[PDB]
This record gives sequence, structure tokens and C-alpha cells, in this order.
Amino acid sequence: ATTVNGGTVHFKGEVVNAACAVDAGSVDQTVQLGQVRTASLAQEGATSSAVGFNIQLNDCDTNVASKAAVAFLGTAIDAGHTNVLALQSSAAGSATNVGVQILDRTGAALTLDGATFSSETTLNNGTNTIPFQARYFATGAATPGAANADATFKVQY
Amino acid sequence: ATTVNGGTVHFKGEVVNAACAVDAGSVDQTVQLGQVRTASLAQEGATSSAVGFNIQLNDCDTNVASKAAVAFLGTAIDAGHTNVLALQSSAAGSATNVGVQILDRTGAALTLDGATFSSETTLNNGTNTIPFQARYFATGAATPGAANADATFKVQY
Amino acid sequence: ATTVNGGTVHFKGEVVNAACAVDAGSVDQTVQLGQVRTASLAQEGATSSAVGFNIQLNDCDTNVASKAAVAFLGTAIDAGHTNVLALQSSAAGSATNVGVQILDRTGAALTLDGATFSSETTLNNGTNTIPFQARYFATGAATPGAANADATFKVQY
Amino acid sequence: ATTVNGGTVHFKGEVVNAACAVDAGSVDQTVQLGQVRTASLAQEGATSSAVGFNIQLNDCDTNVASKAAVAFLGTAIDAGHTNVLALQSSAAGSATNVGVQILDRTGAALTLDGATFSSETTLNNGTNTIPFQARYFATGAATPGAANADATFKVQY
Amino acid sequence: ATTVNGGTVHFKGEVVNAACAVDAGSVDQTVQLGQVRTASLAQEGATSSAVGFNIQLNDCDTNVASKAAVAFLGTAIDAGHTNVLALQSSAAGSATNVGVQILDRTGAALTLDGATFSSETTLNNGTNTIPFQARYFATGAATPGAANADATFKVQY
Amino acid sequence: ATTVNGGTVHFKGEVVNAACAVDAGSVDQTVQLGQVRTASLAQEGATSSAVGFNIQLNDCDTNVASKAAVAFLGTAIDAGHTNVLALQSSAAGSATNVGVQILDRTGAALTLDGATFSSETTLNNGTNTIPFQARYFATGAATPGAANADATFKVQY
Repeated sequence: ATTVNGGTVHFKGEVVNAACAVDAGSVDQTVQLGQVRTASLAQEGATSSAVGFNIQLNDCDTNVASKAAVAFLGTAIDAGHTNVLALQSSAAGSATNVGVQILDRTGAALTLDGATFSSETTLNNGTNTIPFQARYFATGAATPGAANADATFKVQY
Repeated sequence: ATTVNGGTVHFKGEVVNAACAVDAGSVDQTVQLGQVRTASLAQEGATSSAVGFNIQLNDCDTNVASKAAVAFLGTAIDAGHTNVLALQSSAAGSATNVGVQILDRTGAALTLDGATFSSETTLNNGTNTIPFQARYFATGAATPGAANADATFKVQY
Repeated sequence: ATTVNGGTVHFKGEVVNAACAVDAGSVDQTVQLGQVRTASLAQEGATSSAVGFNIQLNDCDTNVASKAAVAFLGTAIDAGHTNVLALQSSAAGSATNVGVQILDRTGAALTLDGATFSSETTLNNGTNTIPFQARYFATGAATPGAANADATFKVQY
Repeated sequence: ATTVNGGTVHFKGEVVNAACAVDAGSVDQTVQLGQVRTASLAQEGATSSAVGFNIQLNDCDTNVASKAAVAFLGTAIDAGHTNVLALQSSAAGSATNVGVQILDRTGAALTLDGATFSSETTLNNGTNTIPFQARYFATGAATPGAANADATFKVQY
Repeated sequence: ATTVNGGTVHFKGEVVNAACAVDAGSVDQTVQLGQVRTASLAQEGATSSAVGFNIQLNDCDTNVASKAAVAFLGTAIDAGHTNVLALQSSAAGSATNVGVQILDRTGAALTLDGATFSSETTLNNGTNTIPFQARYFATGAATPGAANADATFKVQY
Repeated sequence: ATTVNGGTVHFKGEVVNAACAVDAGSVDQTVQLGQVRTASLAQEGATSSAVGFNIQLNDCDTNVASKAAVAFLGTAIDAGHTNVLALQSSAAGSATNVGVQILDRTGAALTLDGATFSSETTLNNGTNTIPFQARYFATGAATPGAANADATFKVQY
């Protein structure tokens, strides 16, 4: 009695054929960076502190593959600096001459092409986790405003 | 001085005459499933792990009705299997011979007709929450690709 | 002062005498299919992935009728295959030996005659929504080009 | 080499001398009304729900004029009811004893004479938009069939 | 080799000459209201709970202007109640004798004329955000059905 | 009993013979730019912040082709500046001496001819995504008004 309709529910997923699958808690997330002062970013080559995140992998069989690495794809700020993201801004006066890198666990930047791969990682029989860091990078004088970036990634076995 | 026009803002809502109303945070949402390997879906009757969601109800008076149940409506993959969604794909080569079910809290699939109702649930004077789960189901051999589903629902008092 | 004429505005609507009326957002719409490769459509009986749409009904009284179904009317590609649309092309070299079906929620094709009706659907006191799917179908070898189809429909109480 | 003629292309436009000009996307458009049941239109004074549209104005200087209003011109169904359109039908048995009004943002009908003007509207330096609504109106008992209306308009500064 | 055409991409934007510009994430959005029971809207003067939204402003210089306020423009349900939206319905039997207001941060309704402005707001050198609320309002007895509204806005410096 | 006709439904799609097909969610879309102040666009060579979009590809086989790139086709504002769109305006006083570019992931403008191609991109076995950015560009002094652009594209394997 007194039946009423509801709303709508969507679904998102994938079916892949590889060694180890990507956890559902890491297909889309949001890492914060907080704020950073212009006095810490004065000249070219300036660098702030870094925060970290991770990529979780589940149902990981060692008998079909041994190691794993990743690769990233974004948008360079300049053809001279081929390792810094551009700014996925809101087209309403964001910051100028800034950018964010991606640091490997070995401690180096990555080439944003989708072909440069990172170092290897030995796996287990189950849950595996690979950490990464990110930090701001400047190519000169900094300006106040806003800053947002966005990128995708890709793994290899 | 210097007045400038803005943009446009829309509104969506309903007015219903029933016992307990649907929360605004659950008329439209998006639950992720992540990924799943083809090796876990080999033969007919294959089953992966399940994630969960919930439906929130507010302003719920016990004096006009006691219990509540739901029902779902989608699209079957086959007339033999009357409890599995089809794939609301992008018509660009998604996965084949897969599908997603809906598991009740009593632990059974539901008939996608909009007439089969679930078990009852005792209510409170205020916020009430009913949980559900979903998981992948196969009817044979699996293929790589993509997978998206979509369905609506309907309650009863 | 300084009065200037404007343009012209048209109106389209209907007045029907039935149980439940058709929403204004679904008397005329356009569903996309994107693209599809010829390698996925090789032999007779080939099938691609499917996208979905819906028909919305409003002001729906249960006291005058209980269930509802639909029927479609188009143009067959052949008298042997009485369930596939032809191609409402632009007469400038579109694709050959392709076509689009309509899948019911029970998971079957429909006979394009305007007399074959689909399965029933229980109604509410208000907004009701009935989903459907569509996908490409081939009767042999496929050719590149373009593809457009068009059809009408009809309901029953 | 191998030159072939094409087709024909037309042009439509105006040159006016006033404060603010009419956008090209609103000299001719088509607003739908969907359907409406005869049970909602039973006696004289019956009223259905309303949909809305808008008129867009561009290059609007405030220094030459301040406010603006509109006026409409159509065909009355009766000399007693001087605010309801007639039915621009197809002379093949459309609906009887129906009609459509035009509601101002202040919430009143308009006199279809081309001399009754609406309320004022303060302007900006650029894009301005004035909304309006329309709904069905009856003067007695309704009949099934079809319904189409058409009208023009005129502004004032 | 094997070059294939793509689709079509559009663009929307504005160029304004003022103090502080409107963020791209708020020129067009959609706020939900969920559902509301008829028992909470019984007599004239009835009121339900409220949800909130905000308007984001970027690249905001304090040296050219100090404060800011907004104004709204819609369609009144009645000339007696000059602060309640009408219902931008689908002309297929939506709800009757309902409506939605707009509450300022000072806690008052707004006059839907496009000339009544709200209270001031002190600005920063960059991102600024102004919140607002909305809730259902009734002028008598409520009916079941649907409810949709739509309005535009306009700022001042 | 009491059968009533419905409306009309259209279909749009393509059949192509290439390596990787275009997703249905990206044959036609609309990216917003919001607003931008005239003070940020003062002289020739002025530049605002950028927003981003992407092109999704599905059912992508690596065994028939390896890399992919795109090309664009629009309308230049001048024969001296062969990389800036014109303004697909409404012929009612839009902005003057503005325009929008397209930035590659390598960080350069593109020649609007339909023959200049972008950089390569390594592919996967399935879903692939290629990002791009867009921003306003000026060739002198800016004017207030409106701004809309439109372009098509084309891929290569």
C-alpha cells in the first residue's frame, strides 16, 4: 500500500585481464596540498615540502608476473621542462609560473609522456601498496591565486 | 555601480504523500566497483566479491505505517536469468557475458521486474537506513573491456 | 518609446484521454551511439554493446488502469529479419548491411509492426519510468560509412 | 579540375534602431508542452502545469534607455475571454474548448491585443534575459485530439 | 595512415569588465532538494527544512571595489506573494500550491524582481564564496506530484 | 484497451574501420570557460588561465596500430595568427579582439588547418584517454560582451 518511486543509481567498474587488479578505493581520489607561501617560491628551481599518497592492488598472483611499475600522463607547462604538470585551473585568474611534480620512491621526477616507466616492485600473494609523493615546483617568480592539477596513470607487468 | 549578470541555477525535488520520505543525498548517487580479473570469472556461475551502499530515509513516522521494503527495475541479460542487469555500455566494445546482481540483507538475488519486493524492516522516529550489496555475476566465459550498469527503484509501505 | 517588433514563437502539445500521460521531455529526443569498429561486426549475427534510454510518464493514476506496455513502428531491412530497423540515411553513401534493434527489459527483440507489445509494468501514483536499450546488429559483412535511424512508438493500457 | 556546382543558401536578419537588440537564437524557436490528460481539464476554469522559456537580449546599453517590457499578439478563442490563444490547428479534427495563456513573471495573464504591456525590467551592460511561462486553460469540457498555437511579440523601451 | 574524422566540441564563456569575476564551476549547476511529505505542508505558511549552496568568485581585487551583493529574477506564484518562485514544471500534472524561496545569510526572503539586492560582503584578494539557502514554502493545502524550479541572478559592486 | 500513440525517437552513430573507436560520451560535448576580466587582457599577447577536457577511446587493439594523434579544424581570426579560433557568436554584439587556442600536452598551440598533427600517444588494450587544454588569447585591446567558439577534430593512426 502507498507505493512511491525512488531515484536512480549508477555503476562504474572494469574487467581487465592482467596479473594484479586495482583496488576500488583508488580509481578516483583527491589528495590535498593545503597552502604554500610565495616567500618559499622566489626564484627558478624553488621547491616546497611534499605530501604522499598510495595505490592499492588486490588479488595479486605472483605465479603469472613478478614485478610492476607505473607511468603517468598529463600536460607540460613548457617543452623545456618535460616533468611538471600544467594547471587544470578554472580560467578565472589562477596562479602563474608554478606546477607540481611526481616523485618516485627512488627519488626522481617522471617524464609526463605515458611511456617513461618507474622502478620495479616485488609483489605478494594479496594486498600490495605502492607509495608516491608530490610537491610544488617553480620556474621563476611566483604569483598568488589558485592551483589545481589533474592527471591519469597506467601500469605495466 | 557596474552591475553584471550571473548564470543560471536549476532545482530538483518531489512532493510525495507517504509514511517516510527519501533523503536528498540518495536520489542520485554513484557507487564504484573498481576492477576485477578475468581469472576470477572463468565458468558459468562465477562470482566476485561485493561492495555495499545504503538508502537513507528521514522524517519517518511509525504511527501511519510500520514496515518498509523496496523493489528494483532494470534490464535482464537473458530471459533465462531474470535477476542480472544488462550492461549500460557506451556502444564501443565493452565486456561480454558479465553482469551485476543485487543482494538483499537476507542474502538473495532480486527479480528485476518492479513487482518482486524484498524483506521488511522495522522503523524508528526519524533517520532510518537500509543497506544493500552488489557484485559481479557471469554466465560463462568472460571478456576484457568495460562495464557500466544503471537501474531505478521503488519502495512500499 | 521606440517600440520594435520581435520574432515568432511556436507551440506543440497534445490532449489525450488515457490513464497516464507522456512527459514533455520525451516526446522528441536524440540518443547517441558513438562509433563502432568493423572488426567487431564481421559475420552474420554480429552484435555490439548497447546503450540505454527511458520513457518518462507523469500524472499516473492507478485507479483507472494497472499496467502498461509499448510498441514500435519502423522499417525492416528485409522480410526475413522482421526486428531490425533500416537506415534513415542521407542518400550519400552510408553504411551497408547494418542495423539497430530494440531490446526489452526482459531481453528480447521487438517486432517492428506496431502490433507486437512488450511486457507489463506496475505503476505508481505519479512519476513512472520505463527503460529500454538499443544496439547494432548485422546480417553479414559490414562496410564503413554513416548510420542514422528513426522510429516512432505507441503505448497501451 | 572536375568542378561541380553546389546548392543554395539563404539569409535572414534585421537592422533596428533601439536600445538593446534581440539575440539570434530567439527570433524563432519551438517550445514543447508534451501531453495532458482530459481528467485534469474537466470544468470551466481548469488549469494544468506550466513550462517556461526566455527571451535573450544582447549588446544592451543602459545609457540610452533604462527598462523594457513586451507585448503579444495572437487570436482569441472568444470575445469574452480576451487572454487565451486560439488553436493554430491542421484543420483535421484537433481538440475543442482548450487554449494556452501567457503568464508574466508577476503572475498574470496578458491581453492579446499588441497594446497591453508587461512589467518593467532593469537592464545590464550586455546579456539580459527575461523569462516567461505558458500553460493550458479551458473554458468548459475538454475533448481529445491535437493542439498547436502560434503567436508573435513586440518590445518597448 | 587511416585518418578518421571526429566529432564536434563547443565553447561557452564571457568577458566582463568589473571588480571580481564569476568562477567557471558556478555559471550553471543543479542543487537537489530530495523529497518532502505532505503532512509537513498542511496549512498556509508551512515551511520545510533547507539545503544550501554557494557562489564562488575568483581573481577578486579589493582596490577597485569593496563590497558585493546579488539579486534574483524568477516568476511569482501570485501578486500577493512577491517572494516565492513558481514551478518550472513539465506540464504533465506537477504539484499544486507549493513553491521555493531564497534565504539570505541575514535570514530573510528576497523580492523576485531583479532590483532588490541583498546585504553586503567584505572581499579578499582572491577566492571568495557567498552562501545561500533554499526551502519549500506553501500558501495553503499541498498536493502530491512533482516540483522543479529555475531562476537566474545578477551581482552588484 | 485505450491505446495512445507516443512520440518520436532519433538515433545517431557511425561505423568506422580503424584501430580504436571513439567513445559515445565524446562525439559532442560542451566545456565551459566561465568568465574573465578585461584587466587580465590588456595588450597583445595577453593570456588567461586554462581549463581542460579529454577524448575517450574504447576497444583499442595494439596489434593493428601503435600510436595516435589528432588534428583540429576551425576558423582563424587573422591570416597572421594561424592558431587562434574566431568567435562563433550570435551576431548581436559579442566581444572583439579575443580568441581561444588549443594547447597540446607538450605545451604548444596547434595550426587550425586539419593537416598539422599533434604528438604521439602509446595505447593500451582497452580504455584510453588523451587530455587537452584551452585558454583565451588576445591580439591587442579587449572589449566586453560575449564569446562562443566551435570546432571539429580528426584523428590519425
